[PDB]
Amino acid sequence: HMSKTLQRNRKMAMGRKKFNMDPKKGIQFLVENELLQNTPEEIARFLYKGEGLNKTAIGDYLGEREELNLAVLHAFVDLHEFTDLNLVQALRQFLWSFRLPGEAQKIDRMMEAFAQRYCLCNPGVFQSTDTCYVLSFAVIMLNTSLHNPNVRDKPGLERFVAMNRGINEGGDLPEELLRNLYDSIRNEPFKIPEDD
Ligand SMILES: Cc1cc(O)cc(C)c1NS(=O)(=O)c1ccccc1
Repeated sequence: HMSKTLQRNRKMAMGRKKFNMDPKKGIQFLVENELLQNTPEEIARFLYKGEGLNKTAIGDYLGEREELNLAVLHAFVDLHEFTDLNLVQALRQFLWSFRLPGEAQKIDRMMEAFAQRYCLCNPGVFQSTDTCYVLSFAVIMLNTSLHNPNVRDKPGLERFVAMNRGINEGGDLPEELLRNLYDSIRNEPFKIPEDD
């Protein structure tokens, strides 16, 4: 009843603080105190809700190499609903849900999982998941090029189109697809979580 519930609520709050200090210790405390079930899906749902969790700490946890963390990463990406979204719309959602700069192997795992999910959700768009992966990074790079004033550039649509030749199973992506992505980034930069 009430005392048990009040204690649990505070211990949940403490668990979130512990998570932000060190994700593994945070999850351990929650699991050991029966505040979170120790399944990949339940941990993923906990991270997806992200209540009081630092997005850098979420990315940290999702980027760990061990089996359970890989499984949580898979389940976390599965919670994302990309059906009928274009690649940029999907990226906006995905990239807002966690942060993880300059960890190449970790980002590779995360973006491959994203690519697989996007293509599964939208089987008509990219016949090859490699196409999706490469184009995803092209969009991220385009965002930086167009909106970071440190970057000289401002590549035009025609350059963006040229940079992506031949990645559609040896063919090209429809120019209208590329234009739509380019224009979407041009008109609205990615909202990127700040360093928490
Ligand atoms: C998407 C992004 C773009 C940026 O310009 C900066 C940051 C920190 C992020 N987020 S990021 O975690 O560094 C990242 C995620 C996925 C792919 C590449 C990078």
